[PDB]
Formats: sequence, C-alpha cells, structure tokens
Amino acid sequence: DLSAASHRIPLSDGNSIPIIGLGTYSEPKSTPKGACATSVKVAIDTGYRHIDGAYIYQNEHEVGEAIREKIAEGKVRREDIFYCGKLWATNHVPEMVRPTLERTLRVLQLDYVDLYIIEVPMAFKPGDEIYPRDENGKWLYHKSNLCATWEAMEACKDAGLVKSLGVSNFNRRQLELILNKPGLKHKPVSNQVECHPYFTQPKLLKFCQQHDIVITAYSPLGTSRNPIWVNVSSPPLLKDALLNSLGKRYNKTAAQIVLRFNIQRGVVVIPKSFNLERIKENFQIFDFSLTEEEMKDIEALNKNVRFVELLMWRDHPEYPFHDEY
Ligand SMILES: NC(=O)c1ccc[n+]([C@@H]2O[C@H](COP(=O)([O-])OP(=O)(O)OC[C@H]3O[C@@H](n4cnc5c(N)ncnc54)[C@H](OP(=O)(O)O)[C@@H]3O)[C@@H](O)[C@H]2O)c1
Repeated sequence: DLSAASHRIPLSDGNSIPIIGLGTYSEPKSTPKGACATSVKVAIDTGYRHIDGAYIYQNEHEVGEAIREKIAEGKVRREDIFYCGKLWATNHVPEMVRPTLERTLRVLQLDYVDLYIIEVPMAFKPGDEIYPRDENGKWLYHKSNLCATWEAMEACKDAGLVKSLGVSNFNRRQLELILNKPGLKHKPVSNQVECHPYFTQPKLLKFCQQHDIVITAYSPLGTSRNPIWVNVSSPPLLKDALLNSLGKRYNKTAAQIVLRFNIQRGVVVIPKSFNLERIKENFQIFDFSLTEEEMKDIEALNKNVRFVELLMWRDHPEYPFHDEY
C-alpha cells in the first residue's frame, strides 16, 4: 500500500523507485531561469523524492541546484532522492555513452544518478546540435545498435556512475533485442513511455509486467499541448467529462484522478508542474483510491491515440510507433 511518506516500488535490480516524480521538461525559449530550481525545491518540500530530467531539457543544472540545496539544509539525504537522467539520440555511439553521463554528473554536481535511460531507440548523428538536420532540412540519423549502446550503459553501472538502467520510447521488439542479448549483464528495469487514460498502453504494459519491467508514464496529464510536439487534434485530457465527474466523487481534480489511476496499477507517474499550487495538488493522491469499477471506467477511456507521435522521425529505421506495441 502507498502513502505520501512511503510510496517506492521495487525495481528488478534490487533498487526501488518513488511511484510519483516531478517532471521537468519546460520549453526553454518560454521558461524563466530558476523556475525549474524553484519547482524542484517546492516538490521536495511537498514530499516528492523523485525528479525526472534530461540534459537536453537545458535545465538539468537547476535540478542539481535544487537537490543539493535541500540536502545541504538537511531536508533529505542523497539516498532519499531518486534522479532519472537520459541519454539522447545524438549520444548513442558506445564510446560516447560514459562521457555523456559524466557530463550530466558535472552538470548536477552529483556522484551518480539513480536511473539512466536510453531516451529514444533512434540514433542521431553525434554533435552538439540535439536535433541535427542539414541545409535541406533532412534529419541526420545514425545507424542504431541498441545492443552495443546497452553494453556501454552496463559499463556505466559497473563504474558506479548510475544505480539502475532503463529505456524510453522502446516498443516490444526493441525491448526484446536487449532482453535477448547474448551476455546481457543488466536487464532494463524501466521503460518510460507516454501513458494516460487516452493512451493506456494495455499490450506494452502487460509485456513489461511479464518481464519485470516497470513502466514510467511520461505526459501522464496528457502533455503541455505544445504544438511543436503535440498531437493537438486529440482533445485536452484534463477536460474529459468522465474524469472530471470522477473527481467530484472524491473532491479531486481530473489531474489527481488521472495520476491515481496509473499509480494504482503500478505505473510510475512523472507529472510536470512549475506551479506551486499544482505541484502540491499533483502529490495529494494518497488519501483516496479508485474503486475497481472506476479503474475499469478510466481504462475504457483509451483511444489508442498518442499525443506525442514524434512524426518528424517516422522514417528512422528504429522509429518505435509503427508497431502495434
Ligand atoms: N522520455 C521521453 O521521451 C519524455 C517525453 C516527454 C516528457 N517526458 C517527461 O515526462 C514529464 C511529464 O510530461 P509532460 O511534461 O510532457 O507532461 P504532463 O506532465 O503530462 O503535463 C504537463 C502540463 O500540465 C500542466 N499541469 C500540471 N499540473 C496540472 C494540474 N494539476 N492541473 C492542470 N494542469 C496541470 C503543466 O502546467 P504548469 O507547469 O503551469 O502546472 C503543463 O502545462 C516531462 O516534464 C519529462 O520529465 C519524457
């Protein structure tokens, strides 16, 4: 059973993960400096012990600032905090994996991260530019080799630089390539995918459960609806009639119902908010539960429509979303 004070769930490698985390993507060009750092401090104060970030969000140093300040004020110990970082597509070449993680440790000013994941299964041309395209707008890809990249990840774990290893945006075929690798040393413990009542991931979730992989739900509130990335043809999740009526049964908001839904089925949720009130709101999901009927009601909202389709990379040989799951 899950409580505000105790809500970690086991990972297959013997580690554990707080089932709610603070998401920290925020559009760089429109986000004030300091907003992430403040939000992470507010979150930790509120009771969050998990923060999800990425070097390419351009605010990973702010996460470190926040975490190190709360440690310094003896609010938490490093051991109490779970940070997840990610290896971007431009950094999949095996010899670049460790230097890339070390860059994030410098940025964080921390000695290890709790979870390091392959951010997408697609390899992009190495370089500073996170979204490399040539003069004719053609995407500059690299040939993926998930097993060789995974081997470099394993070596980072053996060097003490990360406690747990995982993936993100992997489909079943891509998981199976790693799970079936000869000489596999560390199985992936986590797969971070989009997941919410309009995209409940029934087949992928079940597959991961069968392999002792925990799913982390990104965009668990249905995203910030940024038209650069988001399928806005889908309606806003938090305006869903049913979720809002379900919220009235418990004096909860649609967001609180949506987060409770996923954590209740052992899915980790990493809602992003840089708003003081909503950071708190999002954490108040341990003082109620959904009935089994309500869990079925919400599952039935599944449209099998993703808000985050990544359509610009549909031609990459390892584009994950052509397969059924
Ligand atoms: N691995 C990947 O490929 C990947 C991809 C996308 C995202 N992620 C991760 O997952 C995290 C979460 O997803 P996301 O940021 O896309 O989306 P999200 O968490 O689903 O929701 C984001 C939006 O919800 C708003 N919001 C937050 N709490 C709310 C509440 N209680 N009521 C109404 N509105 C609320 C936020 O605005 P305010 O900030 O103003 O509250 C923001 O506009 C990211 O921040 C990132 O850490 C991973």
